[PDB]
Amino acid sequence: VAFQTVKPGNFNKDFYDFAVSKGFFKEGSSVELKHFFFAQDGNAAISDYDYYRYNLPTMCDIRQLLFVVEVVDKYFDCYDGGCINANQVIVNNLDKSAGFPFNKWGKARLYYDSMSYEDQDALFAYTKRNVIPTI
RNA sequence: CUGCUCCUAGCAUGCUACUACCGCGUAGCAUUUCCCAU
Repeated sequence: VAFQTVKPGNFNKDFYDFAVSKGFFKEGSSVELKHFFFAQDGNAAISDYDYYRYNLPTMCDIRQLLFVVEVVDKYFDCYDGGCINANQVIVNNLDKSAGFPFNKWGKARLYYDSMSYEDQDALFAYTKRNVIPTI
């Protein structure tokens, strides 16, 4: 089992000297430090995942829920959506990660380039008729 | 991961201005040559 940790930050003295020279950080002044790089020990990833225990099953009054969703639909009446093709897509910052499988071999740019437009069109059409669980 | 902004570099396009040459087109001015047999 892995045990991930978060190492502290790095200090930058010369700015601190330049600031304290101009009369800063004196006692009683209405300004100080309340933002730091907090350190994290070992078993912290699990103890953070444990906060999901606050999710509980819950019913909702179906009648007023239907009415409220009707009104909220009435809110969003000034836009437009629809299916597009792989050519019309726009992607920003492709050089970033991609999941559990696939994070070992390049980044999203690799898979984006490696597949033609017909590959993406077929993949999109496939999901409209199946279910693909992921991690 | 989405949105916003800065900066830099490159490209490409569009548009504007300037410079040169060209030819055209027009106008003006002026000249140079001047012709013969089967």
